[PDB]
Amino acid sequence: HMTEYKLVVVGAGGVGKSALTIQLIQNHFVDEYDPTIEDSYRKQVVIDGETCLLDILDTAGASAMRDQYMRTGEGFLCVFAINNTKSFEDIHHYREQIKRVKDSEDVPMVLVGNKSDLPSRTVDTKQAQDLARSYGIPFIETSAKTRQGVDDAFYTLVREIRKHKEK
Ligand SMILES: Nc1nc2c(ncn2[C@@H]2O[C@H](COP(=O)(O)OP(=O)(O)O)[C@@H](O)[C@H]2O)c(=O)[nH]1
Ligand SMILES: [Mg+2]
Repeated sequence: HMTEYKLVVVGAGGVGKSALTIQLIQNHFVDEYDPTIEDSYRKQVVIDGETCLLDILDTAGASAMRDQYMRTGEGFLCVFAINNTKSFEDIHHYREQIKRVKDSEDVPMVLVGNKSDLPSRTVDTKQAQDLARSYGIPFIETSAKTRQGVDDAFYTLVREIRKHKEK
């Protein structure tokens, strides 16, 4: 009685992959979550009248688990932090890896700019928009601290997966 959606959260160390994921599952902000825990979580959530069981891999480091989620994951959150220019620059590499594993430029994906609550961003919203536009994907700004944008990011990914394949 539910539809399963397999999601993978990727991006540089420190950007808030775990904090976003924990926020979605537990509705709290974690200051410090072991930066080495790579694991999968499950959330049941009704999105547009469909009961979804999200199977989410929170990636960490560099794994037999990750290989399978990369091959069989249906959508990707590609996360950078708006105060980490290098994490933004790194997106290209995460997107390239995903394209290669899928042999496709048409993979459900959302670009996520995290830590929107922090002052004096170094990556402007227009830089991120430019990048998401060239990739043909949505850009969503989040804060795992305030929860701004968190459900938006995950719901939008679910919708991008549907736009791409029957579920
Ligand atoms: N202020 C703020 N800090 C955050 C946010 N997201 C994560 N952090 C902090 O940034 C650090 C890295 O977060 P983490 O979730 O471990 O990153 P990961 O390596 O990508 O899983 C931790 O100290 C978090 O508390 C956010 O949206 N706002
Ligand atoms: Mg982590």
